Amino acid sequence: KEFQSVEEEMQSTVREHRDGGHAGGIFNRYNILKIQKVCNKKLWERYTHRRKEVSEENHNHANERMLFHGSPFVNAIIHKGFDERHAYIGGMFGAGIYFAENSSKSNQYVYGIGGGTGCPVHKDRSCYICHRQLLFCRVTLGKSFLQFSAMKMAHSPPGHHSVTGRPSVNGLALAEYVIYRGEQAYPEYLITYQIMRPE
Ligand SMILES: O=c1nc[nH]c2ccccc12
Ligand SMILES: [Zn+2]
Repeated sequence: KEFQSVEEEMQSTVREHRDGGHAGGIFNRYNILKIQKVCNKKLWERYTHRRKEVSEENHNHANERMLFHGSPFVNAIIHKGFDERHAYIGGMFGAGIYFAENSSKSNQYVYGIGGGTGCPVHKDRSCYICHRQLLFCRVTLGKSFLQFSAMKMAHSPPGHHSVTGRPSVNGLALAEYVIYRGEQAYPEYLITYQIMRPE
């Protein structure tokens, strides 16, 4: 049930990408191989401690969401947690940690920025063979700053706890959520999957 709901979120949030599959590959669905719940007590406590602080600063509301994250460094994240020190000013919203509500958007980052050179074995961004991993995360957004265009931030805007990138004509196709403190996300589920060749 718990894993069926994670599988459903993974499958149902897939969208057709503007890049025609360049970064993440060509697919309409995934072959979900495994869903593992990450139980890291020290990371969970770091997350809940920050979540309580953010709630107190946001009218007793953490504004928590379950969001996807794609990265070549999922193993390091599950053990050491998210780390803003690995985030640099180059992204659309600057030096933050980025999440998506659409699994296929996070899938574009699994092998690096713009999909990098794809899977290590075949150097294929559309590899249907190699097993990929995504995280489905608990993310504390708190008072989230709504933004449409590029705004290179080092930290959350004054009085805020995150940035939400909203879709716009000359901007984003899909939403994205950005935190600037690693302790504001917990890597709750590790999903192992393949993208599937369209029928
Ligand atoms: O999951 C992500 N991993 C890195 N960059 C992103 C940018 C936007 C939305 C999601 C992501
Ligand atoms: Zn491959």
